[PDB]
Amino acid sequence: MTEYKLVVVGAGGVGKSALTIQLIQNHFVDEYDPTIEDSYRKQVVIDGETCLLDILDTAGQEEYSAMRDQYMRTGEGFLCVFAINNTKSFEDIHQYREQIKRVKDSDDVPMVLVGNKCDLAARTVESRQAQDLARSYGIPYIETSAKTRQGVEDAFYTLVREIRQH
Ligand SMILES: Nc1nc2c(ncn2[C@@H]2O[C@H](COP(=O)(O)OP(=O)(O)NP(=O)(O)O)[C@@H](O)[C@H]2O)c(=O)[nH]1
Ligand SMILES: [Mg+2]
Repeated sequence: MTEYKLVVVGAGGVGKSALTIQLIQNHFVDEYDPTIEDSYRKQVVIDGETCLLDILDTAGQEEYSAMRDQYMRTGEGFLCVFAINNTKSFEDIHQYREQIKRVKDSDDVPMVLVGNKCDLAARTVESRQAQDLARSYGIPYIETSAKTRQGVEDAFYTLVREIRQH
């Protein structure tokens, strides 16, 4: 069946794993558990199309400066996640987008910008801010909460539809 190779990238601690686990297992993991490299495969029906989502959960930590290219090279779509309460993670977004363009030798690659942790009150990254950025990249912006599950499916299905239009 149709398969979609998705990759979730972004700074450590932003909630990459929590988003992915909400999707696949429907439940919030509120604990410290740094990722090295995790892979998830689930069968789903998106807009009537039966398909297999092959998801690669990456490590936010520096030291995996090498195995970064390898996964960015085979991935068809990327969820670039930052945390709305972490300015640094938001700024690092540019850096991840560039590595993806470099590795795939392409300016337009299926991508979605994801502002996670929208359930928190202490917001340091305004929404219009992220929206302008997304607008200049020519990509969609979606705020999520792996905590309450808001916008989680939205984020993933949208990425899929972007790959579909590519
Ligand atoms: N309040 C709130 N906390 C969240 C949310 N998403 C993740 N977290 C919390 O943030 C911490 C890190 O989340 P995790 O998913 O492990 O982050 P990561 O980006 O995958 N880290 P790493 O890159 O090291 O693998 C956890 O304690 C988790 O519960 C969210 O939407 N809201
Ligand atoms: Mg993780």
